[PDB]
Amino acid sequence: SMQVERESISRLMQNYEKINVNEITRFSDFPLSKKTLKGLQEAQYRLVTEIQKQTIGLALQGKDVLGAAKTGSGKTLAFLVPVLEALYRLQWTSTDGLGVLIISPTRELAYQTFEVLRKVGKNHDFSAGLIIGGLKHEAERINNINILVCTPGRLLQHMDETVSFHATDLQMLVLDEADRILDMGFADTMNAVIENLPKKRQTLLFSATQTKSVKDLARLSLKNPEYVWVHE
Ligand SMILES: Nc1ncnc2c1ncn2[C@@H]1O[C@H](COP(=O)(O)OP(=O)(O)O)[C@@H](O)[C@H]1O
Ligand SMILES: [Mg+2]
Repeated sequence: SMQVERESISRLMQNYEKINVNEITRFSDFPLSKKTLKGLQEAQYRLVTEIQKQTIGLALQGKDVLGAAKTGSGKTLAFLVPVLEALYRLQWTSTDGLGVLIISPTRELAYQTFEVLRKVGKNHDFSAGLIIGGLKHEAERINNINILVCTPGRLLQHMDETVSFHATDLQMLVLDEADRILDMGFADTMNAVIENLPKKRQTLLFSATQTKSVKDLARLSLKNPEYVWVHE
């Protein structure tokens, strides 16, 4: 297909240029698919937080973003909303393979992000899977998965020891809680993961804090990044 969805997508995209954060209080003030809006509304998410307001628009427009805001700010939806929309704009489906990698620092943090994604993205037609360790069972299922939520070590493992894993068609890389990723010692793991990905992609980096190392990474991982910070 689909001919109608192409028209709908085209209209959303014409409205990307007109995005103005001073006119945004609600998720529905951004130009978002009906499926994303339904999922947000069904999950009781209606008004945007400041970091969501200041980063979702730029991500919709295809830009690389470093978003910095303390814990509790709403960073998860700040990248998940753009993740869903990136694949929706392409009419991505389960047969299209790996479109988005979201990397979180620990198995519990990865799991928490995965749960938000499966609640808020439930009205979309993409597959989502969680890879966090704790084997071969995993590989069997994930070759077909559109959105993978991962921990850094397990992702690099899948990469190194799975012949069928490829990210040739990756659209977006997201680093969730990027300052913790780095403070755990995963800088070298991250660079190796990045060697296995296409340069052409969009990359979002979300961090709780302003650290030297995350700003350094924003140069290992990001193309002319849009820096955005929020406080108080
Ligand atoms: N737009 C919103 N409206 C109301 N609550 C929200 C919104 N976005 C996030 N939250 C809630 O605020 C809390 C923190 O969000 P979360 O993404 O985990 O923050 P962070 O990763 O920045 O620490 C969670 O309870 C989440 O459900
Ligand atoms: Mg978080």
